[PDB]
Amino acid sequence: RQNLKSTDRAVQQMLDKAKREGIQTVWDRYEAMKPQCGFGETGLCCRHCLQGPCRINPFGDEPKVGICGATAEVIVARGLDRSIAAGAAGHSGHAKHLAHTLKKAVQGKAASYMIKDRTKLHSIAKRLGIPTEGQKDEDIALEVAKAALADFHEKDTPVLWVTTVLPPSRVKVLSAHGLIPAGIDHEIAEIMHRTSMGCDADAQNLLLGGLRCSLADLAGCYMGTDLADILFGTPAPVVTESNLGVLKADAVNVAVHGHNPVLSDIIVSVSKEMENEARAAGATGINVVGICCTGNEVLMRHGIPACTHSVSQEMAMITGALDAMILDYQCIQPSVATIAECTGTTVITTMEMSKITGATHVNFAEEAAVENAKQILRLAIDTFKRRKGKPVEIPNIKTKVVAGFSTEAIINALSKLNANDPLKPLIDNVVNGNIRGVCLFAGCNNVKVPQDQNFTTIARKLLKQNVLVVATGCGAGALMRHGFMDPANVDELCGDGLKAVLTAIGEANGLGGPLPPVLHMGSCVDNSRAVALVAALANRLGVDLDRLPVVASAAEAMHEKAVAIGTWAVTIGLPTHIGVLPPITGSLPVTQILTSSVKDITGGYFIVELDPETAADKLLAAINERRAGLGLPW
Amino acid sequence: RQNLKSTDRAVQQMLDKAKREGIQTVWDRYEAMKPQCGFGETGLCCRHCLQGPCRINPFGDEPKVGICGATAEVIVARGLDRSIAAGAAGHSGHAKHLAHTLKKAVQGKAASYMIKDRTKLHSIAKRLGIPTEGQKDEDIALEVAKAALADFHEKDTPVLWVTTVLPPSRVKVLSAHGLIPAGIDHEIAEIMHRTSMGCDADAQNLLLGGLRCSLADLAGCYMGTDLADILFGTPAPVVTESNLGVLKADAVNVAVHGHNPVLSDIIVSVSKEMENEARAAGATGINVVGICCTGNEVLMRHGIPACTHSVSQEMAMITGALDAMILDYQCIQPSVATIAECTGTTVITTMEMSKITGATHVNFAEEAAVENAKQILRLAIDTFKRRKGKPVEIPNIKTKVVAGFSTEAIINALSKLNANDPLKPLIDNVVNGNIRGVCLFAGCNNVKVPQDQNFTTIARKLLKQNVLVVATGCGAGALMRHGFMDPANVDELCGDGLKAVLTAIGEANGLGGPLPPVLHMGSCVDNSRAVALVAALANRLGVDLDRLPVVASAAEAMHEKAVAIGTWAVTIGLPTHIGVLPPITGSLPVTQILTSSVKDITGGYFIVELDPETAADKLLAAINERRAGLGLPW
Ligand code: SF4
Ligand code: SF4
Ligand code: FES
Ligand code: FES
Ligand SMILES: [Fe+3]
Ligand SMILES: [Fe+3]
Repeated sequence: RQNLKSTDRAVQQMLDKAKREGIQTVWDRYEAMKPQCGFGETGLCCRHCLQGPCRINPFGDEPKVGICGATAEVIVARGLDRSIAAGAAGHSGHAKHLAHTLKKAVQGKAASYMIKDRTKLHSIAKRLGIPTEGQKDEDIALEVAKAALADFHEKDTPVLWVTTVLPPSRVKVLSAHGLIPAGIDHEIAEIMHRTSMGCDADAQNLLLGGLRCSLADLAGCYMGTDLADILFGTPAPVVTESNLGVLKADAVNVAVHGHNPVLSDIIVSVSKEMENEARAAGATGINVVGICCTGNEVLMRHGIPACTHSVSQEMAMITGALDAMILDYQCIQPSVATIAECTGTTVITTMEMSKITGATHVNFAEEAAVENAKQILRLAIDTFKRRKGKPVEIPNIKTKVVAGFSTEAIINALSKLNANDPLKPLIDNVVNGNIRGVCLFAGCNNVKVPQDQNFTTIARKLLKQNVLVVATGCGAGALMRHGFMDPANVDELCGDGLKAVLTAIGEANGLGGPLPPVLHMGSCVDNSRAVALVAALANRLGVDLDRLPVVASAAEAMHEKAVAIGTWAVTIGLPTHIGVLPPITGSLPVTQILTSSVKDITGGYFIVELDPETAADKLLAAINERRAGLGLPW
Repeated sequence: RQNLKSTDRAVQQMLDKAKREGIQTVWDRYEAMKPQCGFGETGLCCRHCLQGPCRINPFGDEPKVGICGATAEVIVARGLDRSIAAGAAGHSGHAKHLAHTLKKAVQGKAASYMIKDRTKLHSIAKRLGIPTEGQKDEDIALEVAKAALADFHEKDTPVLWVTTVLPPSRVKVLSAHGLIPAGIDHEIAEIMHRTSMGCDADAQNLLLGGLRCSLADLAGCYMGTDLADILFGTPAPVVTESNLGVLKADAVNVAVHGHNPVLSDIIVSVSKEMENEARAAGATGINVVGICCTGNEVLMRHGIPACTHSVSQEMAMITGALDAMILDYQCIQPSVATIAECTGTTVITTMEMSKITGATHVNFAEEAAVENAKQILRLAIDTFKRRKGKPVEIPNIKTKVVAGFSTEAIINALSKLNANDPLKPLIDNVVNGNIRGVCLFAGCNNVKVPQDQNFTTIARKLLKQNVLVVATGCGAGALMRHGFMDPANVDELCGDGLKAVLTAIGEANGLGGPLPPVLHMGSCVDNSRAVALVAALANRLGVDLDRLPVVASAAEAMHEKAVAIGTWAVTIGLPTHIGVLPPITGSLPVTQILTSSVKDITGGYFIVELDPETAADKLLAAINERRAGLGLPW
């Protein structure tokens, strides 16, 4: 019963093929892991020193406390903090790499890169306080890249990619609680110090540190989006397709997979130059397709079709038609390197700090980006040739996807209804009930949850209740692969009020039809775009974020990055659902802080709920409580 | 049988008292934890994402691989890397705090702090390339503090507290392998990124990253020593005492405990100002005593007696005479906060990122250091008053300790035998066999090992074989508490050749007697002093460190900091014993890299050996192999 594993029919088809071919998948490796350790599941395990491992029984008799005296409270809080720091390290490492890419570009060191979005560059410079009048664009961009790098360490200002992106009233609440990061890598290191043995051992103190480090993660996300938009262009609405049926047996199929699109944006453009070289090898052309967030990035900017997402990533290879899988970093199952030998896929790593035994490595360098891309595409072409005459099994399953809803694009779309107060039509429709509130779906799939089931179950209920739904990362992937980004499905999925608004906006944008049921706001760092939108609404209304009818749902969360995002969503003031258990239930006091008393600090709070129908009800109640707090009917 | 728990008779006496009083200790919490998890012991557990916890059976059947595909190799290497990063975060967080203290001092912002060692300041400035001629000391010190802070992030130079402290030939070997850190907090964050799910998945690549992050840890250690010496003075030989008998029933007993002595150095001086206030409360005075490395710091600089060390720290409180325990951060068992209620000790935290539930917090600030110290000592005095009339049980057990052997002091002592080539007498005696080689004992005690048993067993065998033994941290604590820093024990402990050299040096220093059997080089960051000595010998000889007959032994290792130190000892070229199992044995390939093939990268290697007699033999063989490589008899 492949339906217990994934709700995606293309994935189910490939699961049957993998089974008959004897290829182990993530779902088989999960089954082999059961029953999983209950100490780890509940957070009641510590390996922070060589006196361990230590554990605490959730209930019963000894052990009741760690060897050094660490309580369940401390152990749970320390483990959570390290997960936040690791997520911050990934989003901010991505951003740091792009800051170096921009600096190289404008110093003349890598002419394949350039300022593509001059408007974004100037706006970011203005937001940071960097002078633009009289200045060359290359100098403004050097100052922006220098400011980005400076936010990684202590200096005479706090992290500007926090303080300049949230409203002053929110910054004031956070500063009063000591939560504004001093430097991104500074906070990561401070977490690792304070959570090491014999240091911080007070749950409230530890968790305040975690909230602060989650804002370091937010800064990394926002910095990453900003810099990628400068370098590669700010997304605007685009139409494409998703799911495995976007692979083409007669083409060279090249997946771009990971998070940082610094090379894969170049691969997109070079692949078109090599169409005749591909034709000489017997292919129709080079068919670049996306996996995970590198896929989101090229989908949002170029309409490159999305093949698949996190938990089901191996299934692209099982088709037999995936000639190359070009990897950067984050969320890549290392199984891909062994599956590649079974499927004939060439798996290629490109980042120095993310290699996989058995995968060919290309030493990507911005200065050589075009030549690296051609070397990689030539390996893919050679791989296509080797599968001449071999049948493939591409499920003939795909959806239509309208995407590219950056915050700038959303504002522009709304401006067609109110040119000089673009947010007002959205607010008007929240007030009159046509839009009940806003829900951001974010984060990953998780093998513990039948793939996409929580995202689609929750989304369906919210849409019928007139919630405006936006999505990023694998949440966007889940929704796109089930038709939620096809405007043809508005009548079926949306309540009458939401349908009326999506139709009014779409008709004013010349579409003869509505916006899609769900707005794709991009990759995981692009959760920062949702922050920009919500902060803009807060500023337009003169209220803080914790008064707005806006929630988030990491409905199938997996990565440390998703824990970090959920933690800053709480910290900026949002009710934040998580649909998998984080390792917290072994401490009632920590659980109570994260789900209840943090409301008194930041206004936000976690909603931990594994049943998706129940989670939908709790998210609706959170939205409605915010409506009532504003004096609105609900 | 308290002898199974600690070889320290004072500790055994307090273990009997704790047992009859019903006070749980670290040894009782260890017993309650048995049997410990074998997945964690071997390294074959991963909790890096919410699909976990994952584990791998060391032997047998499934599970054989993590859910995402991570092999045993990857899981073990990732866990080790995070431990190195956490150790780097602690030593370097200490150093960063002292850099801010120095900056405050010379900016006029905290007049309790000052440049005490102007010679050290000028030498550090010269080593870094900072101009001194014509410059005010306060300006030279601002530039030194700015350079210290700059080494935490990327810039146009690598980490100077690596590249300027090792010989050029060693820097060249490390650079050729990509091992020179770009920035301290940069590397910490990169480790956390690369070890997060779906990133680096090649054991060799992961472990190269770990070696590089271990050099970030070395930079933090060296920076910490440098800055503490500027601010507080470079140690010189001093005579004091150790063990619980240094507590005095008729005095206010105040322990300073942690690692960063920024406040506790001030407490030492203020305590003497308050002698009449203590007398008015019925005490003879204020008796400051050391625990762990804050204790090492004040012992090395001021001869403050050391009460106890890591694993036995609770036993100071069990005496009933410990009126206050003043905490900074690292290596503090959080049990102290609950034991304090049973024993009448006031436990006081002082650092913002290291609090303990149930302990009073004082918001220490450099600008208020004297007033904070008086507030703290007044709480201690009030606590002493509350124990008027209550019997105490201080074991009447102490040793004589000669300490204060900074590298500068060792060079000065040797200079009495050769004024203008001070290292030559040491080298001469290595060549003629009076000194077989050098062994650094470093790192902690660990509840799994009867306290001090490995340190003293190994040291005894090495000393009889004419090894010059130096020690830091809890290694120094172990050795001092068993008489190894009392020159009266040279005849008993030392081989004839070593005795002859220790006597010759001592007699030339006017002592009428030898140097002590073991030279105390200070706190854990002061392992950097041993690097300075070994690098100076390498430079004098014109060879790299991996040719020298010098080894290290973390004989009872515990903290992530000790894993980091052991890892940079290997990276700089030393055979490095560890006497507890780190979580590596679940991967033979990783074990083989760390104990064998790393020799081909850096020249150093781990020696994992839990039996101390066997470890002594293996350390001797390592020393002797180095002698033979130099053409020397052995
Ligand atoms: S830090 Fe404490 S709880 Fe954690 S492993 Fe070490 S002794 Fe156990
Ligand atoms: S990172 Fe891989 S091995 Fe680790 S918990 Fe997640 S699925 Fe398991
Ligand atoms: S005891 Fe299983 S996660 Fe540690
Ligand atoms: S299974 Fe015990 S340490 Fe994770
Ligand atoms: Fe993503
Ligand atoms: Fe120490």
